[PDB]
Amino acid sequence: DLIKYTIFNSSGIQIGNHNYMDVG
Amino acid sequence: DLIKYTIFNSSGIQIGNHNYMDVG
Amino acid sequence: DLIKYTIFNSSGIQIGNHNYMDVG
Amino acid sequence: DLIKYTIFNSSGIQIGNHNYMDVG
Amino acid sequence: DLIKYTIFNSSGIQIGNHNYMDVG
Repeated sequence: DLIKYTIFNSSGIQIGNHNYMDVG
Repeated sequence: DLIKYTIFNSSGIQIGNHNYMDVG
Repeated sequence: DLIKYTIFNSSGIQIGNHNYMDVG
Repeated sequence: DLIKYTIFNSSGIQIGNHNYMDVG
Repeated sequence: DLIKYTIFNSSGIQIGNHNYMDVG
């Protein structure tokens, strides 16, 4: 119900449900 | 119900539901 | 019901539902 | 019901429902 | 119900449910 995220200086952020993401 | 995100300096941000995203 | 996002300096932002986005 | 977004300096912003967008 | 994350300086962040993400 409550989603909070704090990310500083990063890459390839996968924060979801049933998500597909490849890095290359 | 409540979605909050704080991201500084990043790439390839996948924050969703049933999303498809490839980086390359 | 409530969607809030704060992103500074980024690329390839996929924040949605059932979205398709490839970066390359 | 309430959608709020704050993005500074970015590209390829996909923030919608059932959207299709490829970057290349 | 309540998800909170604090990550500084990182890459390949996989914080979701039933997500698929490979780094290479």
